[PDB]
Amino acid sequence: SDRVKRPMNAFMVWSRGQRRKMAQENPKMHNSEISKRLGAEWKLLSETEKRPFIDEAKRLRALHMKEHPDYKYRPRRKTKT
Repeated sequence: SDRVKRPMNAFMVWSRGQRRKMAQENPKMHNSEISKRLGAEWKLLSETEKRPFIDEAKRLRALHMKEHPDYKYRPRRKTKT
């Protein structure tokens, strides 16, 4: 499994994050029905839920740093080969 995890604005974040957390916690929702739910829930979005869009994104970026950094071609030698 090498599917990458990039930071994005609220809409995508809630789509990916909710799909992840809900699919694991309530297994039988994990497909198009989730997609239908989230779209509907988005239209009825309450401002209190606005903030976790951004916070969930912060965790997604944390998932990104859990992977190897952008460490590039060593100058001559690298003590982390």
